[PDB]
Amino acid sequence: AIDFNDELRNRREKLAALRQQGVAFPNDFRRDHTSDQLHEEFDAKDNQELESLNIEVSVAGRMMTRRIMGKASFVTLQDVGGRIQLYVARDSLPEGVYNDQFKKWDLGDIIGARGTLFKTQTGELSIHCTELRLLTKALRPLPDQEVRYRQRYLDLIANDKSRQTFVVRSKILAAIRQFMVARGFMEVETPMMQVIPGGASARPFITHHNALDLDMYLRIAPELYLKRLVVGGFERVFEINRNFRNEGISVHNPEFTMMELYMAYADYHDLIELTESLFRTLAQEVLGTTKVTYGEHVFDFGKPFEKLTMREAIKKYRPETDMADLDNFDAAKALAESIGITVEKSWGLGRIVTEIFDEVAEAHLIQPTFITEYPAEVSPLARRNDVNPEITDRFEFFIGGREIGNGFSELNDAEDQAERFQEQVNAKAAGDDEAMFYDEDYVTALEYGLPPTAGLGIGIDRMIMLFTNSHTIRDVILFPAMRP
Amino acid sequence: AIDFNDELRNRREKLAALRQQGVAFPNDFRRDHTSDQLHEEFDAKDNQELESLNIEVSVAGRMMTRRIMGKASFVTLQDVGGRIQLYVARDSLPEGVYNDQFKKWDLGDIIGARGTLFKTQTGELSIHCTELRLLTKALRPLPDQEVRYRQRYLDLIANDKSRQTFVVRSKILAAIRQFMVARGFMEVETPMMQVIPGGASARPFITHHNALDLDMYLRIAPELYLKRLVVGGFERVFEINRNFRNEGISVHNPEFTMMELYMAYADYHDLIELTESLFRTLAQEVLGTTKVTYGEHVFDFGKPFEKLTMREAIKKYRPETDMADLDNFDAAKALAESIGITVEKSWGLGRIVTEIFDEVAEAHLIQPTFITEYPAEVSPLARRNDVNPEITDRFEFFIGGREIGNGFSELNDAEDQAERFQEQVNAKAAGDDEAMFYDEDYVTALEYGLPPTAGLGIGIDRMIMLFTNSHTIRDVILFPAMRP
Ligand SMILES: N[C@@H](CCCC[NH3+])C(=O)O
Ligand SMILES: N[C@@H](CCCC[NH3+])C(=O)O
Repeated sequence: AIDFNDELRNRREKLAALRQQGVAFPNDFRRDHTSDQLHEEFDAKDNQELESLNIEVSVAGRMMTRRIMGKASFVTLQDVGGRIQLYVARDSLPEGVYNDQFKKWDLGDIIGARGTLFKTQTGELSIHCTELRLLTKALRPLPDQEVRYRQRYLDLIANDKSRQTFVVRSKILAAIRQFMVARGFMEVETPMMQVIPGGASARPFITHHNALDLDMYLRIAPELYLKRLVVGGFERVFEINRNFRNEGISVHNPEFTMMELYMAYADYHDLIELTESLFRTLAQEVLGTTKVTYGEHVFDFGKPFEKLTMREAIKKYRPETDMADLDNFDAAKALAESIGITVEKSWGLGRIVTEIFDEVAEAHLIQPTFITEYPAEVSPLARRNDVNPEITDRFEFFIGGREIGNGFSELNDAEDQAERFQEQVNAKAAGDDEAMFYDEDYVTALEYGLPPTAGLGIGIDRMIMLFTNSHTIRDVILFPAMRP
Repeated sequence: AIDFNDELRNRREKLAALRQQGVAFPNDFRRDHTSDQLHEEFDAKDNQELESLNIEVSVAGRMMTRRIMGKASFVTLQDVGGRIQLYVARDSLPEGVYNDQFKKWDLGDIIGARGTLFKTQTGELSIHCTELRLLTKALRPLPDQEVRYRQRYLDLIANDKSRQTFVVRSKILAAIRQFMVARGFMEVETPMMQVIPGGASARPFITHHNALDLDMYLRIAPELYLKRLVVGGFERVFEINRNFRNEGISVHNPEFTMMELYMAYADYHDLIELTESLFRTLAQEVLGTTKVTYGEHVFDFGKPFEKLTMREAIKKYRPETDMADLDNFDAAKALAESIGITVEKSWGLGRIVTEIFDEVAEAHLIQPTFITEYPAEVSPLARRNDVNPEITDRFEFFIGGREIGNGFSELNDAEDQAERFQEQVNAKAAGDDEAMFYDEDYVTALEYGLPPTAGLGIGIDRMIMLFTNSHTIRDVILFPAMRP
């Protein structure tokens, strides 16, 4: 209780002493090795080898543990690559350093060490220090469960598993890029600020551009811009970046990372194949196996995902459903309301059926699953099905009961797109706050001619969860949006 | 004039006919080669070789030119990789296709072709088509100078040089990532929406989070978050993404791409070296040479950048300056005002001197140049110089008379950081609308201990300009913010 306030006072006082001696915060020590490198190269060597090799190295990091035993001490130093042992002895260091400096430092302090590699009696790799310095005085001791999110730096210092999660996120993004580029896709950057938001249905964030006296929107999706690029001739493009949806912070984050990709002369079937390869590749290359453990489940990304139509999923998860009800507006509305769905005045049959699917099946799609036949009403940007114009060549895919991706054969029929935008404008007029805005320039782009194309959006944060056994999106986002 | 309205009517009518025949917009044709691949592999082969090799391929793209000559025609097809010639003959295609379909198509139409490779009498690589299809009817004919920005898709269809510019941008970003990762840097993602904006000085964009009834800011820089990651132990991190500054759209874009990188146990000198290697590497790997032509200049990224202190730059570009004036507030204010700078009440000597440097020297820094010794007043996040506390270990670097990067040894002195934040709060109270907000959590992070570190921000859009001979930032941003 009070012992903490003493740690603080003690560290301040030690800092005051440093200031009196000269420059309290230097920037001069240079390391030439991180712990992981030392382990990779030297863990397999016994003390006899290291003795003859006589390898001197320099490391730096946070002093995590210290056991002072008179004339000698043992320190665990934690850097970007993990931890390495330091053997700190009075007579190995320059005169006075051990007793007048080292012993006065505190756990949490950033230190630098140079010395010779060897192995302890316990067989651990260690550095027999010949030089040791205090680089940064830590004014605070080493560290609900919200603290992890409000002070992620404390989470990263303390928890090896949190660190590994974020290192894996970076490995996954790099591997996605490598996967995409190998398939001839080119990464592009489209606006975050848009005059007309689109490419999805969501309440947007609005901001005022002080200069051009205009109201701008943070993007809910880059879709309409990416398809303009395909019209332009960039027939294989992808973008990995944020979308912003003014929903709630219900562990949901207002901003999240999405990858969208478009490939001309392909349909949704090609996206299905690409999705399966991507997951199999990521699992194999990043995790070492195609069988991934997530909670109480195992996902085999080496086997094809399940494929069901939206109606098959509804029937499978609410077997008592009279499927004929989904063909009649009144019946579908009644069914929807009976399962707790508030049916808005603007909704049509296709929207109601989709909402029923969400309520009924989504949570149960645990194993990787593609759900096809999304109604036209809820897919204003998707190609109509040749046989039944009321459904589109669109799928969403789910893993662990969450939506991971959304893909479709793109609507390249400009006149149809205009009509569908108009319907969305009518829906907003009828109360649909999330309906799409009419985008004339986008229609114009389609009039110049969009090649037949397939596009896919994949929630990167959700994907990261599945590969790191995280069960809240907040565990894979470095700095989650936190309530004040 | 009226001939355009006829093109439109004609294309609509042809589309109407397509609709009557069946599905006007199919998604079925699959290609197996792009033009660039065909050229790479087959340009060096003469007609004798191609005749015996008898290689059949499938391509698809926009019909750019067509010369109909009775029973045979020549078409230029433009895809993602460039252009390839098609030889379209009545008797080579299935019955009726040539006369009843092909001849009725229009330039701009997206078409698919399968056929055998050969070389024309002119020595050009061409495809003797055996199958040809209309994939997408173009309802509009092929395309101030603002149109390029308002309809970038038209710019990309029409101008090979615009395309190449954006292909190079993507190559540069990929090469930057490859350069960074090779040096042990890990790419991370920090928030675009922040409760407290910081890491730079600029008027921000504000947006309301409908849910959490809170006002949020689009980030002006990710700096404060990235340094929290270094405290956390991610000692080599970088982020490449947008910043948003509510300035003007004076060809300046409200949102732009920046790379920020941080490396612990390094100072600004290491950033200088990294900057030089990065540019030399990018030029060599992407452009094929270290000597880069930009406008009327040539930049040799194979030779060290020039290095001048801020004062040396002022003296060099306004030689008549009595340098002693920069040591006296009144004198400096008078000097500043005499060159047209409006000196605000909140400004101190360091700010005035920096403003003088901007007015006097910035535009003249054509050859790659580092400018050191930035005053403390204008560098609230930078490490103080050991000898003179009123300047910081900070530099900015310029090329082509524009600021390309900003880097410094990081301030890891928590108590100093708090004081400097307080000064920034005072500056805002005194009228500085762009002054930094006090960030308590950031100070707390520094109290846990930030290793000595060097950080650098590089304007990616400006960098792209220098490598593509573009002279407005709008030429390297796919969809520039355009006035309504
Ligand atoms: N824009 C979609 C992803 C791409 C769908 C195919 N065009 C979304 O935000 O869900
Ligand atoms: N945050 C700086 C770049 C990094 C400077 C070094 N910490 C900027 O926006 O200019």
